[PDB]
Amino acid sequence: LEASRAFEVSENGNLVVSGKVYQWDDPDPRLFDHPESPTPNPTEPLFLAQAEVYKELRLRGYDYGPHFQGILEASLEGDSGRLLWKDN
Amino acid sequence: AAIYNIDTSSESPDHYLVDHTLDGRVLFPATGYLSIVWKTLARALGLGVEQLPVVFEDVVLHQATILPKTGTVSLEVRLLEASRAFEVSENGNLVVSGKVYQWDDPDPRLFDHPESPTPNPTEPLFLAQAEVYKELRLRGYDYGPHFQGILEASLEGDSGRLLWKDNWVSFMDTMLQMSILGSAKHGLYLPTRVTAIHIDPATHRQKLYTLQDKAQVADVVVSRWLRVTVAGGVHISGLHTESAPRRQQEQQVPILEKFCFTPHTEEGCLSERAALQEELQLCKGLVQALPSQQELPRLLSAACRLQLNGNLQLELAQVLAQERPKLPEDPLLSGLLDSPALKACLDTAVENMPSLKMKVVEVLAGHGHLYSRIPGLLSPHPLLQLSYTATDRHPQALEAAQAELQQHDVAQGQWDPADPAPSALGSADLLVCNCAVAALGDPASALSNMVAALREGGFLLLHTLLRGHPLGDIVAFLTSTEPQYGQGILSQDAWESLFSRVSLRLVGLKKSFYGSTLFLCRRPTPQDSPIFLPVDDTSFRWVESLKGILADEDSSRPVWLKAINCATSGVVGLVNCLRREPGGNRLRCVLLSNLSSTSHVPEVDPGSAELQKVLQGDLVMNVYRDGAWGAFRHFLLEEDKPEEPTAHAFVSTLTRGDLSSIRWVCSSLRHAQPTCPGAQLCTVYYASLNFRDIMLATGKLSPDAIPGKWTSQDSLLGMEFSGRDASGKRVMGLVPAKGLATSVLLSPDFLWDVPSNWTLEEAASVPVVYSTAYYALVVRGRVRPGETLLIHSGSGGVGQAAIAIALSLGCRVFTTVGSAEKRAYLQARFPQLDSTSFANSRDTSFEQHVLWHTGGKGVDLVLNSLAEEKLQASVRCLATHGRFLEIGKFDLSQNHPLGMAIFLKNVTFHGVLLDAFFNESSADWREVWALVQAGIRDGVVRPLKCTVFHGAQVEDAFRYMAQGKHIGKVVVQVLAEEPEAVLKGAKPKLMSAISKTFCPAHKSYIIAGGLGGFGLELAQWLIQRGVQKLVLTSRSGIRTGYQAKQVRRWRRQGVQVQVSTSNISSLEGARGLIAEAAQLGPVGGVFNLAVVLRDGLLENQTPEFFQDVCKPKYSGTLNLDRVTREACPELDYFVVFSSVSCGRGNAGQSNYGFANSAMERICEKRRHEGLPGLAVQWGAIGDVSGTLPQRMASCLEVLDLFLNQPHMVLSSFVLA
Amino acid sequence: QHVLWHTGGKGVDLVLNSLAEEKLQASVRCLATHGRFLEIGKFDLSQNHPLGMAIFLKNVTFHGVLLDAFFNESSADWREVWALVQAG
Repeated sequence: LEASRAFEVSENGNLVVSGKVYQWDDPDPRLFDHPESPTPNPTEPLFLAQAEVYKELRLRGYDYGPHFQGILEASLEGDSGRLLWKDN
Repeated sequence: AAIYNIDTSSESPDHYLVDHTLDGRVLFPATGYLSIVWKTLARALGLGVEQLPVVFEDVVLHQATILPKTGTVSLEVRLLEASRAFEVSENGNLVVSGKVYQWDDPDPRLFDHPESPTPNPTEPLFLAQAEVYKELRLRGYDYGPHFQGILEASLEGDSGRLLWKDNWVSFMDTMLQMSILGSAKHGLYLPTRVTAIHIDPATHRQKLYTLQDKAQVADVVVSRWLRVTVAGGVHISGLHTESAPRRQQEQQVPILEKFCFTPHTEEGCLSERAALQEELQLCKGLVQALPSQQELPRLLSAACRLQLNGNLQLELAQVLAQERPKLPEDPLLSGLLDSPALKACLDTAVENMPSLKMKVVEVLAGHGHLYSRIPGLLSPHPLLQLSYTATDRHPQALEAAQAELQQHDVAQGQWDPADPAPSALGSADLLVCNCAVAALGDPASALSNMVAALREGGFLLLHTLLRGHPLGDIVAFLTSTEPQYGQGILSQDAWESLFSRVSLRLVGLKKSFYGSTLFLCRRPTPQDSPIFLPVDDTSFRWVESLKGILADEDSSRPVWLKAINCATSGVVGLVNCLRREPGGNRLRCVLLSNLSSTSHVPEVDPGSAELQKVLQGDLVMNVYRDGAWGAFRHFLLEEDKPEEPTAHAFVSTLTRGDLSSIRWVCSSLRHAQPTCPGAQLCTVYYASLNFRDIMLATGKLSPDAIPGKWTSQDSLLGMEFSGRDASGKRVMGLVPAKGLATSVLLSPDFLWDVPSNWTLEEAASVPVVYSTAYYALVVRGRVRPGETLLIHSGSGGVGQAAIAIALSLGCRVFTTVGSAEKRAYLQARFPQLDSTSFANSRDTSFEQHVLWHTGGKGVDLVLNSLAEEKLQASVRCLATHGRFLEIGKFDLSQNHPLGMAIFLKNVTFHGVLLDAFFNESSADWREVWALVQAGIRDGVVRPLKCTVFHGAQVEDAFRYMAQGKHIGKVVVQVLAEEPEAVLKGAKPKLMSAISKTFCPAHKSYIIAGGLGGFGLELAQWLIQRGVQKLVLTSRSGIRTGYQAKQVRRWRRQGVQVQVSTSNISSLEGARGLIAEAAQLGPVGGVFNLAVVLRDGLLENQTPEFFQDVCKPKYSGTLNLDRVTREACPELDYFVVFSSVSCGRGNAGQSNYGFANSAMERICEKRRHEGLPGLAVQWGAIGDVSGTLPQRMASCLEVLDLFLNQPHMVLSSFVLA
Repeated sequence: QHVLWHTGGKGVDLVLNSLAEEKLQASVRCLATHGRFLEIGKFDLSQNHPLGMAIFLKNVTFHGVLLDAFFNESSADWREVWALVQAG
């Protein structure tokens, strides 16, 4: 509904998702600058490799397969990491 | 994506939408959106509209679409079946949105009329269709026949009966009209939101029933307690209407006028003016012994400087800026032409001619230039059609200014007065020369040729300078090179002699103080034996003789109606009406209307030379008043609004939404009728300007939006003030409105005492801001020490007050500001604040700031005043157990959504509004009063920065406030502060303001024929001025729904409305009526709107008709006059309503015109003795002769103006 | 309708609401000026249903009440309710 800028995803006449979507008239790169970490902890001697992080996730109940394993690393506290990019 | 094209062309089926006109423009019905959405849904589901019961929810209209006079507009409808939502768009713009879905199981019980909350006393009186739509028009709705669907409605507006023409839009719009009818809020209100609408065609068909006539109807019930309207198979709940701007452009512009006697000959007309005297003084000085922008002094300076004496003729006649034809522009040379004398002579000429058309030609228009001044003066006359033309000495003359001729219907000509006029001009109706500046070729030839060119009985108007006078001598010394111009100046006796030589008769002569004259002579007519028919006799039996006399259509002898025994005889109004009827050419009048007994009374016997003189004149009107012969004339009224000194004034906007119209106007507090125990009048020294005042002045906020019962016409500017109580004590107050004035009446509970240290200038800024801050924080939020707050717009007054309150308790405060200078100001004013306590209000960045510096917990109390995106951002800053204090209006007014997730965190959302206190809950207001007093005595409350504007510069104050750069508060210095602490002389200094008419509350007022429609809205207008004691008269009493509705409405408001049913025609009845009014209180004013009219040409009329027509007006005015002169000591208003029929004349209303004119005569007689009196002449009243009907609002504004004006008779009308 | 009829169309001061969905909206319409809405329910709050803010035009306070908040965090606000219950 472009006039009211609202969308709706319907599966066989039954709603699934709803919200508002519109074009970003004046994009600003400043929004994507990384906010400072509340806890400095500059050392970070250790980190969770991909295998360890997904072991934790599966222990909790998430069973992501290879195509959705995108975390190459993540700090122990879990506030920063590196995400793989594969055009998806 | 259904698309519907709305075409209003007569061929289109949607032609009926032309009848849905509101505020003078065609708007699409609010029910049309529902209809088109319903049709779209039915098409989508594959069913028909008559087989699809539908339900609407959360309907909101975002804008109103205006159907153009020509062309079409496209509306697009989109449905989202999953979420049961719809959207109507126009050119890609949101118009209407909501929810629509099918009603699975219709419930006929929903359409049973609810229990009558209203009492149902089975009254016999009910509103009819005409009365209902009359009320709607008066409120501002102009529905046409297709949307006129209410057959009848109850007085209160709870139940009615609606037609059904197989059109859903009309039916639902009629339902909405019924809903709006009962509301007591005056103004144009339009639907904006609806909570739920249920429609069920099956039950609709079951409910419909037919009267004895084949028309189908359906009962309608409206319940205000339950907020529901049910009619047939339609059910509307939760209707919401918001005030429209109501501003209509190209409004009627009445031609206001005065009606005063004007003697035929008068001298020294311009003696009043002062600039003319100065110009004459300058001119005489420069000629002594033989320096301004004016042409004549410039010419004298040229004659002097070039040579002191013995100037060459060539240079003086040829010196630069003295050759250009600027001579008429000299104020001395154009005095009379600017004066009303020109209008007087032109009107006298227009009166005396059979044809309604005029053929006037101007000779020597190259220099006189009257062509640019004469046509306009005759615009007021409605039906007069004019043929004007200019004739010049040579075509080269006045070829320029042709464009000025083009705009008018003025032809070109090449007549020279020296020789006879060409056949093209022929027998002209009027000749205008303007010899004052133009040069006459020769008196004898010019006059002979003109009088030859003028039809028999025609009029010739000449403007020239009189010889022997100073100005004539001055011009004679100059312009010697133009012997023709020298021939253009002669002695007045010489002019009189010349007129006789051309067998021309001078009927009028207006002469100025400096020799300028405006001659008006008419060509004689073949003298014939006249007819002397007296009319002074009562019983109107003379009408039979006049009818018999006028029967002889073949006869051409003139008829001279004679009235020499009553100054109140209205023959003047009689002759005008007849002259538009067949045989009216012969009519001519004679009236003797001396206003003072001591005045001489001449004899008009045929032997008497005076009657011979007036007969020779042959003017239609011959009125004798205090040793003079003249006739009544119309004059345009001075445009300036009268002003008088006063000690009570309020600032008001004469035109809504135009800050340039702000001016002082006299206040009703003059009488102190509002003044009373539990209240007290306090002088005002300073008044503060808030945002709401600016909104009202700019027109963005309607008067109704202010809580409380407010009159339709009133100034609601001002909420704070600081001044001295009646006992001299220095106080500061807080009022719902009317604070911005020189005196305010308020309860003693809304006043504080200004400490000794403070100053009244400072005290003008504390009340509202600190009251709202203390309320919002302590009383509602219940702020405790050590909490964290978020105060938006710290630089604003409310924000500053909140910061001062919070810092005292020792709370951490985050504030948002919009600029660096404001941040610096707040840092300077509050040393406690630190650099980690300011954010940016103009952006949503403050959300991250507060969350970061609060460690992710947020704040406990938020004082929000920002917009929708800002508001949503702020709600995310609340912490557990938070409190959201909202003081704005936009999100609340627009009804924007709010998520309930915040509630899962304990949190309390507060809608703060201080306005509720003024009208109600004064007891809970004492808590805030005590808090503010405690703050004052504890030092927490400090005055804000003030920018002072004097009283005269109030407009500049509004401008500066509108700009928005101010830090602090803007105050208006109504009166300066004396050094003393307590002053007994608290009387405000006298100030000049526009004059308004307010009536004391302890006086009785009478409206003869009040039940009649002009009388009913006159009564309502008076009540708005606070009459509180009213007596209305009528022969048959109350016999209509509208009258009963208005009477009970007024009684509910506490007015003592009395219906007398005593005829004013009989003296005993008038005395009884006056006695009855005295019971309520001393008579204040008596208005005579009684009228009984009986139309017809003079042949049809009979003495009985004349007696009947003049019974309520002529006799009634006399008996009301004498009974009020003996029984009405404190009376200050004695108004009577004449009509344009008199003065202007109207075919077939001789008796009406006579009655009105005789009415005006008595009104004039009263004013000469100093007693009150006023006759207002009206063209045509709209809501209740070549002039459009005048709307009631304009009529009442004009009437308000007239009452104050000093004249005795006035008029108003709107041209076609 | 019952409330708006027997209350003279003014409504009620306090509304102790535990219903949800449509019935919740009806209760809001029953509020009077200066009314208080105590929302002890937990369904619409969890689902985050829309709430029209036009109700705030009339002085109205919307309360979200949860007793369990006292247990997790110790505070002296509970002593007030304890004293009230003991006095009762």
